[PDB]
Amino acid sequence: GEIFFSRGVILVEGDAERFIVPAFAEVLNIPLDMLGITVCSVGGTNFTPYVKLLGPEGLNIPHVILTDRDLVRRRLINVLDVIEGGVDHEELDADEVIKLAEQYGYFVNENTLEPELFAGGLAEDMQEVIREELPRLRRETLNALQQWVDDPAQIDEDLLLRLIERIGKGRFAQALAPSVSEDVCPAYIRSALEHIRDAIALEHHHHH
Ligand SMILES: [Mg+2]
Ligand SMILES: [Pt+2]
Repeated sequence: GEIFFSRGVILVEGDAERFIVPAFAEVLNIPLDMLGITVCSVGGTNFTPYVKLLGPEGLNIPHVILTDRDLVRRRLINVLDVIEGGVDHEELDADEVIKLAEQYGYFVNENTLEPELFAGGLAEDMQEVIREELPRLRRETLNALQQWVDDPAQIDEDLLLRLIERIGKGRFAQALAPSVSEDVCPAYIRSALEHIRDAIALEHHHHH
């Protein structure tokens, strides 16, 4: 509904990106709402129906994709067949499919979002959210958490994501969003934000 009213669309996998990506946009001084850009969670990893809607045979709306490497090869061939149809992409290896897809604003993260943020400078703020959302954690789990903060290179990823999923991925990301800053922005998110910003700004510039 908002898609039909938007100048651009940022496609993301789930609720964590749905709230974290606009928070990074604001500290990058890229004002998504003022620019008419909507963030849309596809609720999974199937981006193809949305690329069909926004591609040249659909509404022809500038859009970007943020997705996790984890089979990302097939996921990206599925959208490249739409946005670059009908060219064969079957003979490309994964890294070739990935570097082609960046041309269309589709960007892959080599990690998953929350562990990257924990290791990449948001360790202590994520601890405070977890302890506020889960205030009766057993002492063993508190000790492991303090230990990850003291050495974000040593983290139990399964347990971290277990705690975040227990809080709720969307709820957790909203509570974390006020802490994000420009210098801890993951590269794939900065790339996607700049790509969609550039496309919308180029539209305005072409009025002369
Ligand atoms: Mg992601
Ligand atoms: Pt609890």
